[PDB]
Amino acid sequence: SGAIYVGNYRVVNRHLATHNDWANLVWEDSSRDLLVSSTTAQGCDTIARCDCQTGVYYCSSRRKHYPVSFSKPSLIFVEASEYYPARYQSHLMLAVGHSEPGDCGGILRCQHGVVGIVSTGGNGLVGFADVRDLLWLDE
Ligand SMILES: COc1ccccc1CN1C[C@H](C(N)=O)CCC1=O
Ligand SMILES: [Zn+2]
Repeated sequence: SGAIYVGNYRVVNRHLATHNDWANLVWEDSSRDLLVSSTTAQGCDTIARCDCQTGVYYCSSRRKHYPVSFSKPSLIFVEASEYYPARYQSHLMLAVGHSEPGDCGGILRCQHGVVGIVSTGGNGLVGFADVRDLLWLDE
């Protein structure tokens, strides 16, 4: 679990979105595993606007933060789960690191702010759904 709170927006993994997220829907993309909903309280997370390929992510299955090198956002093949059939997920970044399904939502951050959230894993890899291209999250 985990979300990003910026301005009047809440960003979560689309497969973990609640009934309230869907009832206050702003934008969703199944191919990215992202959903954005509106909030009444004002969020104060900072979104990174950069091309960093190093950062730190929170891994709830280890109660630890790990420094990682990650790839640029891209179309990567993601095996079937109970939430999606096997498909290509877009805007995905991989790193060598630990990730279990319950780790989705953990934030990846660089010196400029929030880069994205955990979305995939397995085989000693961890995938992050990038949010750096969503410039409207700041306006
Ligand atoms: C070993 O599987 C994982 C490990 C870490 C995280 C996620 C998975 C598999 N997964 C990824 C899905 C997706 N994003 O397409 C959403 C739900 C899910 O459970
Ligand atoms: Zn950065």
